[PDB]
Amino acid sequence: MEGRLLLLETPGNTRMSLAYDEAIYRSFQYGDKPILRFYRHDRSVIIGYFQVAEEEVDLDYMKKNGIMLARRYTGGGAVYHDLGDLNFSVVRSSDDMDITSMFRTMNEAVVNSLRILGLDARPGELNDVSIPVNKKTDIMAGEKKIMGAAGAMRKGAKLWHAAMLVHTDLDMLSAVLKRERVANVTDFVDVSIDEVRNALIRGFSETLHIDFREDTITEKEESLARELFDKKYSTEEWNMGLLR
Repeated sequence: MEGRLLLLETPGNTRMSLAYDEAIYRSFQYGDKPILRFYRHDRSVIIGYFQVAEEEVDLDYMKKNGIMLARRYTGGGAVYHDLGDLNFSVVRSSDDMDITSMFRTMNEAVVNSLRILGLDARPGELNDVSIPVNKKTDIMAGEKKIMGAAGAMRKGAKLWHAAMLVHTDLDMLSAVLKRERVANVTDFVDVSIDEVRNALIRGFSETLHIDFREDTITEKEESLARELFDKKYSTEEWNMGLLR
């Protein structure tokens, strides 16, 4: 089976990057080719859909440090991204609403990918959605979280997306989110972000049985993305939850 590998990123605009994920997920039709997207953001805090920003992040210190606030479409908690974090998202056809198995399946593909790099990791084991590390959506190199993920599901389609800490600033990450339990892939093995990407293309290909081939977004996906940015992701009402 053939998939679309999208190397699509706007690191200088996190809000547009998130628009892209929502656009690709929302224009997907059951039966389409599965999509693996790789991207980075520059200094950004991304809060979950249901989160109150001021409760989750130090907004004053974000301004001061030129950190972008963005709200994403999925749930889950707040995360700091910079160019040392590799993001990737998967949108595929879905026959069920089994979100637990989606995470488990994607986590397996991650674990297999990291093995290629010589890094031993496992999905966390705890069901407690509010803890910093060791959740079933986290990937743990032993005691250290090296990756988090969130997901959404609807009739016909499912979205999973992750941020892996490759060479992120772990001190800013802790300061922004209002440290001892996170680590970088490079804390373990000497790899570049491109070697990590390549390991993940291979691990997801082998694990999911998909031949991912480089592709670009369609005009329909683009246009939806631009529309979502224009009407939603670029606004303060969306990002900060302001009413009017």
